[PDB]
Amino acid sequence: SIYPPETSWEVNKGMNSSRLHKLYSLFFDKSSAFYLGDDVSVLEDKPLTGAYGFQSKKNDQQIFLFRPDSDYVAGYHVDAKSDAGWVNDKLDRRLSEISEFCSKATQPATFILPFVEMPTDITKGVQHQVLLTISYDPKSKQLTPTVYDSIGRDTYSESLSSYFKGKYRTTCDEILTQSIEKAIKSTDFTLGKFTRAAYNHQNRLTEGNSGSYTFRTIKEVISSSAQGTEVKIPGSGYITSNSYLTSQHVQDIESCIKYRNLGVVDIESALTEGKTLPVQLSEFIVALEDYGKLRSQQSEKSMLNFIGYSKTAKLTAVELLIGILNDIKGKNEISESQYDKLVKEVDCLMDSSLGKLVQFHLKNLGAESLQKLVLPCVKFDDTID
Repeated sequence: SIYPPETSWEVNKGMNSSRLHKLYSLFFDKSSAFYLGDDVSVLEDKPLTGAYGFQSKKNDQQIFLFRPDSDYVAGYHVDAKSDAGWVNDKLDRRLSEISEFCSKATQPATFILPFVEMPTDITKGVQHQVLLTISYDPKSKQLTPTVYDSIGRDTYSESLSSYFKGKYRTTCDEILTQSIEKAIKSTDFTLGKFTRAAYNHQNRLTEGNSGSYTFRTIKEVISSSAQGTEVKIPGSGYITSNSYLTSQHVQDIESCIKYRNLGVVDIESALTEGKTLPVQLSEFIVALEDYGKLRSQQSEKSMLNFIGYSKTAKLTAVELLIGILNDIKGKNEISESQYDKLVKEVDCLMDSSLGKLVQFHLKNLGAESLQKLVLPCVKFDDTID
C-alpha cells in the first residue's frame, strides 16, 4: 500500500484513516511546524501492538501513539431513550491491550489514539474526527482518559437544556467510558475521571477541519507530556484557533497530502527510525501524473471565465515536463531540443494549482526553478551552439 499525492485535497475536504498516517511523517521533518524530534526520541522496544513507542528526552516518560486504523470508530445514539451506542470491536480490542500494557508498566505513560465518532440515529452521514488521550501513572495505578473535540464548546445561542440533554446526547462519552471502564474491569487500576476538552469555540454539525485540528492536537499532547507542560488548546492558554492551528500548520499538512507520495513502509520507518523521509524525484513525477489524470476529467478550477489556459494547454505541458524527468531519473542527458520545448511550457507549469505543485518539489529538490533543476542535465553537444 502507498499514499498517493492528492492534488485536489484541501483541509476542508476531510481527514481519513490513510491521510492522517501520511502526516505522521511530518513529526520528524525539521522543516515542518509539527516537529517532535527535540521533545522525544523513539523508544527501542515498541512493546505495544499497533502503536509507536517514544521516550521523552526531558521527562523520561513513555508515550505511545496509535497508527490510525479506522475501523477505530465510536457511534452514539442521539435519541436518549435508546442505547448509548457501540465502540467498534477493534477500538475495544486496543483499549483492553492498553490496560494489559499497563499491567506490566514500570514508568508513566500516555496513549494517543485518533478516532472518528458518529451519530447512528441521524440519517445524515456526519462523520467527525476526535482524539483520545489515556494517561497512566504507575505509582497511582490510575488511568485518566481525555478526549479532545474540535467542534467543542456549545454556544448558548444553541445549547441543549439540562432537560433535553436528558433526551438527546450531543456526543459519545457515555458509550466510550463504558468501554474504557469495561476494558480495565480485570485489573487493579482505578479509573480517574473522564474529561472532554472542547476547544475551537463553535463549529458545525460536524466539519472537515476537525481532523486537521485533531492531528495538531496529537502534536501538542505529545509535546506537553514529553516536557511536563499541561496540554493547551483554544480557550485554555490559547486565544483563537488560528494561533493553535496556524497558517504554517496548514501549509505543511495540505502539502504533504497534495504533492507528496509515500509507501506505508516509509512512515513505519520514519516513525520507528526517528528519521525524516526526504522528498525524492519519483514523488514529483507521480504528483504530475495525478494532476494530469485529475485535470483531464473536466476540471472546474478557474474554468468558467477569464481562462488563460485550457485543459489541452495544461496537459500538453504536464506530459512534456514528466517526459523530461523520467529521462533524468534513468540518469540520462536532455537534448537541448527538449530543454527548448520545456522553457516554452514553463509559464504554463507555474500557473495556478500546477504552480504550487511544481513549487513544492523545486524547493524540496533544492533547485531555484525548473531550469536550474533540468539545466545541469542538458546536452547541447556540440551544435548549436
